This record gives sequence, C-alpha cells and structure tokens, in this order.
Amino acid sequence: MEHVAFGSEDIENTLAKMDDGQLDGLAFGAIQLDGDGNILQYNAAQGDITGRDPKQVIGKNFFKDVAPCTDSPEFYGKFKEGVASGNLNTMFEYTFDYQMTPTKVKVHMKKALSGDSYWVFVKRV
Ligand SMILES: *C(=O)/C=C/c1ccc(O)cc1
Repeated sequence: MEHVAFGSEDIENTLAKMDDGQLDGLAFGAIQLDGDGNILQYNAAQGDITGRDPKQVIGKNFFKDVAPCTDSPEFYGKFKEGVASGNLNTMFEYTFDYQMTPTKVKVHMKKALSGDSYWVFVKRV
C-alpha cells in the first residue's frame, strides 16, 4: 500500500515514479490515458470498483469501448477540452452504470507530468 491521498496537489509528481506494480498499491482507482483516450495503465483498485480485469482493458479506448456512459459532455467533453488546451484539473461526481450495478464515484482528472498522458482517479462516495 502506497501512501498517496486522493486529490493531493502534487499527485502527478508522486505517481510519475510508480511502475504498474506500485500503482496497484494505491487506495483509489487510477487510469492513465493517452490524448485519444486509450488506456495505458489501469490499477487493481479500479478493477475492484468496476469489475474489469486490468490486463484485458489496457489498449482499449475508454470512451468508445470500455465506458460508453462517460461519452457525454460532462465527462468526455471535459477530457477532450483538457487535451486540446494541454491543461486539465477537475473533480466531479459521476455514476458508472454500464454492464454493472450503478455505482456513484468521485472522479479527478489531471494532466500527467510526462508528455501527452492524462490521469483519471476514482474513489467511491
Ligand atoms: C460507463 O459506461 C462507465 C463505465 C466504466 C467506468 C470506469 C471503468 O474503469 C470501467 C467502466
């Protein structure tokens, strides 16, 4: 277990050092996306919340394939604007309901430090 708090201001600095194994020790869900929304990293805590098997979703498109309920101005729209503007830091509540029991979460999206990557952080509410 990696001690990093959800919403920490310098979270992107902290997570740049972690490899996939250590991401799996976080207390919250973490997804790393490229600028097109393809999944690069998906941790164990996220799979505990959504039921997905982390290794099976890496490489899939989050908005088109895995999470169609986020294909909306309120989620996807915010991501696409942040990728265009090159800056992103927003937190909101959302409900995940595709092929799963409707689950309410807090979502934190933030630009990664390295190049064209973006974090999606999730915890239950
Ligand atoms: C809506 O379709 C949400 C689905 C979803 C959210 C987060 C994930 O990791 C997987 C599925």
